[PDB]
Amino acid sequence: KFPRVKNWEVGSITYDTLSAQAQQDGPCTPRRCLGSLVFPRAPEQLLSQARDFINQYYSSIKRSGSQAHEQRLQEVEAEVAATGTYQLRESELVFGAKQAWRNAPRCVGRIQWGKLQVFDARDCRSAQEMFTYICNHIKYATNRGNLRSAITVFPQRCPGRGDFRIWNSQLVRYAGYRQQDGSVRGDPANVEITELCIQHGWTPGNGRFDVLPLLLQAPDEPPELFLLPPELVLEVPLEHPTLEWFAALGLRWYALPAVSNMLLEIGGLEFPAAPFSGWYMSTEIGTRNLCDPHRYNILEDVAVCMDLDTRTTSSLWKDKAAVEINVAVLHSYQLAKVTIVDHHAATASFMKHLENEQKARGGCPADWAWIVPPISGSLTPVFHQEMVNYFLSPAFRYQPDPW
Amino acid sequence: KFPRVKNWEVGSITYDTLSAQAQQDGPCTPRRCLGSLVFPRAPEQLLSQARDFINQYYSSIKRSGSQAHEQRLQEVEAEVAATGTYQLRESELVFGAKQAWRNAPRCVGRIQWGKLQVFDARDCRSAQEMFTYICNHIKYATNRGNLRSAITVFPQRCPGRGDFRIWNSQLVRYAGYRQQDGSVRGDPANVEITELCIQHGWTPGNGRFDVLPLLLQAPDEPPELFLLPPELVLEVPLEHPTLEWFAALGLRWYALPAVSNMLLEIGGLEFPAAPFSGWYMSTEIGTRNLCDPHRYNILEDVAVCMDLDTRTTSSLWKDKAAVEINVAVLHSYQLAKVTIVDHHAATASFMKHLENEQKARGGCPADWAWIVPPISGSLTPVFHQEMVNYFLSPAFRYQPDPW
Ligand code: HEM
Ligand code: HEM
Ligand SMILES: Cc1cc(N)nc2cc(-c3ccc(OCC4CC4)c(CN)c3)c(F)cc12
Ligand SMILES: Cc1cc(N)nc2cc(-c3ccc(OCC4CC4)c(CN)c3)c(F)cc12
Ligand SMILES: C[C@H](O)[C@H](O)[C@H]1CNc2nc(N)[nH]c(=O)c2N1
Ligand SMILES: C[C@H](O)[C@H](O)[C@H]1CNc2nc(N)[nH]c(=O)c2N1
Ligand SMILES: [Ca+2]
Ligand SMILES: [Ca+2]
Ligand SMILES: [Cl-]
Ligand SMILES: [Cl-]
Ligand SMILES: [Gd]
Ligand SMILES: [Gd]
Ligand SMILES: [Zn+2]
Repeated sequence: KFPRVKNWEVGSITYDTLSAQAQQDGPCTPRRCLGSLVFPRAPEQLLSQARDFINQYYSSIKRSGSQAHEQRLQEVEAEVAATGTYQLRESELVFGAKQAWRNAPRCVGRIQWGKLQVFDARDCRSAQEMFTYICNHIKYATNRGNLRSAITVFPQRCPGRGDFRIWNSQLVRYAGYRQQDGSVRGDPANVEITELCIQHGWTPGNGRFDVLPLLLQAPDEPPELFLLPPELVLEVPLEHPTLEWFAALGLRWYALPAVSNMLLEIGGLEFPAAPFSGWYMSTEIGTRNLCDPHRYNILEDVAVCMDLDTRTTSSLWKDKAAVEINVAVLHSYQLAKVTIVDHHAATASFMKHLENEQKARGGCPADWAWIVPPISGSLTPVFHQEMVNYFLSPAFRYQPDPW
Repeated sequence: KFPRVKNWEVGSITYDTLSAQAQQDGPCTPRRCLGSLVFPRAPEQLLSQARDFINQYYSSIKRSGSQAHEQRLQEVEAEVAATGTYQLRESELVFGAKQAWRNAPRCVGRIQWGKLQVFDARDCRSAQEMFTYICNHIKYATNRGNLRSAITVFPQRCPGRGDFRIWNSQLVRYAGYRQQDGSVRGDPANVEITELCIQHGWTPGNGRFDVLPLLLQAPDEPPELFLLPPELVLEVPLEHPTLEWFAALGLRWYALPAVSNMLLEIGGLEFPAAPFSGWYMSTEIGTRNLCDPHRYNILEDVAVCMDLDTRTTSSLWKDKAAVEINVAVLHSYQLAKVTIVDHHAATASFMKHLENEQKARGGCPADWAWIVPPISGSLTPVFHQEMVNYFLSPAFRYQPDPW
């Protein structure tokens, strides 16, 4: 029996048959669930992964068992036998990157998974060429505020050559300066890469919203520093529709969420550098980035300014300030004409995705704790949706920092 | 072997050594995590559970391997040889009820686990004595609004004999009625028990907050309809400290969360009727019971009265209206001098509970999805706390309905 999956809002019941195809194992056992953990830490093995991926490709174009399907499998087997590896066709790379997104359990934005611009950077040969690829990516995906999902796939990992790596966790990140108190000026999430940027010659600023340079690693080559063209880096000043003092906080966020530090794995091949981007869900900026105590931690300042009773928890000042901070983010992005999605629309679109995927594949790997927004969780429909978390391939994977 | 567990706000690491003692098996496997699922899924068997609970108990009182330890062991052995079951000492029962609460992974109020009033009703027979026990419980636990945690333990299941069952999921429940447009007046959660109360004699009200009668069932006998004395059921009319129209909405809730459909398991013994009660966390009332789409679903009503823009999700009218409902709840319980805890205080206390349990016994089973509040998740410290979920015994367990 496949796991019975219930929606408690409607009473509806599904069975996730797709989970039975999970390959790489997760961290849970019958003895103890570790779903809440942030991190769950060669010829023939490659071949079965490659074979399965090719089968996935030929299923997607409704040509399984075709002459071309058989021939591509034989073709991959021949290349793996001669070289120990193989090369994706362009069409398989596009398909692979979209499947990797489709398969990402913590992604609430996967309604969009079939609308992904795949930039093939596989013949990239230096950190300078990398930077040019990344600028094109940023330019295409920003699209002057009309954001478009993109992924740029740099060359796959191969024996006898180091990896392309982007040291930054996102293409656009604000600096975080370890101030000499032990405190931090800027984004505390980014003190480490801030430290490494300076160490590599970057003259640091002193604001709370200093865009970091990129540290780009070509294979067998220490990382190289590149400054983004400031006009490629679209940013949103934060104002509140009704709280006019909010603008005086001087809050900014950037338009493009572009994760650059995960590994893309497709049919056994690994792409350590394959930055990908979409558009923000506003709770990422409003609640996590600006209200996490270990981030910009502005919750109390806004609340004091709102004249809330911060002396007692029971006034719900924290919830009140946080809601208004999320309102400001959405208002400010809509005002700047920068794509943004609120957690209500995002989670409703995800409910549509689950329904599509149940039809399409008989299931959908989903990490409930990450799909539920960080505010107002049970006000969104995904709260009441039981979800099955499992690992499919192609996949985006966390990988160690390259230092 | 021992899961590493990290707090991401603080950066503190602990290891959960207690999860190694996981008596039973949960639903997760290496292939797939089912953490988000609400329902995961004699004679010598009795002995080994009974033996190990006795061992537990005598370990906890620092009388390990001692004199009364051996005597107790041979007592249960002989008891089960004689009868097929055995009897708990009244202190073992108290210890087993407290441990079962302490072990309940989804309970955020466990900082209180050592302060529980245990009412031994193991000498009960007929539903009329059940009703008196229950009413004493309600009366003792309400305590005119200064709520005190308590459990009443009715006779254990035994071979040959039926069971004591409280058909109601809770001692205090508002009716739910259907009409010729399919909707529900009152609490949609209780449409089933409302039909049963109606069928088994109860003449129904027609209000949104009609307190249901108690369907109490004696062994083998049908269940008898009992009405709770109105003066026993302390209710809180809901009003808002600054929104004067909120009171006119007619919202109310009851003081005593008293769950009456779970099965208490102690040392191989099973108590299919053992109602327990604490006090409410305000989000259980304001967010889940009043705002769930399948409960009272009042969010849009409140938002309309707050003159919010309800035709776009991005104004966050759901979030603003949810918070004010929770404020109303907190204000109304405080003003009425009824024990209530807000999700900030409650989650701050569970953090303390995690820290005490780390030192008391190596860990603490916790179900992140249920510990994290349904509003303002990441504003609470439990959000950033990794957790391990496993089943210890003694335990509270769900059980099939008596029908
Ligand atoms: C199009 C708009 C998108 C939205 C609104 C969105 C939203 C999100 C959110 C809210 C998270 C959780 C992050 C956190 O809470 O810190 C996430 C995770 C993630 N997203 Fe998306 N995303 C989008 C596009 C994409 C794209 C284009 C890709 C890749 C092609 C992607 C892949 C991922 C991955 C790999 C993760 C985390 C790892 C995992 O899923 O287990 N997302 N996304
Ligand atoms: C004293 C104040 C208490 C508070 C504030 C509290 C809070 C909560 C909350 C918020 C839940 C989650 C249920 C939901 O949100 O739907 C829960 C579940 C639960 N509570 Fe507590 N509770 C308290 C007392 C108690 C007591 C006295 C007992 C038993 C002696 C208990 C045992 C349980 C159990 C068994 C569950 C379900 C856990 C599971 O299914 O694994 N709690 N509690
Ligand atoms: C394309 C995209 C769009 C968006 N709107 N959002 C996104 C968020 C993440 C993301 C994934 C994991 C994360 O956390 C890493 C945990 C430590 C392992 C975070 C930061 N919380 C963000 C991501 F990859 C991609 C995103
Ligand atoms: C003593 C106590 C206090 C409190 N303050 N709260 C409590 C909540 C529950 C509880 C357990 C499981 C639940 O789940 C029901 C599944 C659908 C059948 C729910 C409702 N969500 C509540 C409970 F037992 C006891 C509680
Ligand atoms: C400890 C906990 O797992 C951790 O803070 C997670 C929980 N759920 C999350 N969910 C999302 N979407 N994003 C996050 O960063 C987190 N953080
Ligand atoms: C699907 C999911 O498991 C379900 O909605 C859970 C999630 N977390 C919860 N958390 C609490 N405290 N109470 C609940 O009823 C639930 N419901
Ligand atoms: Ca070739
Ligand atoms: Ca009709
Ligand atoms: Cl971000
Ligand atoms: Cl309740
Ligand atoms: Gd104003
Ligand atoms: Gd009005
Ligand atoms: Zn799990």
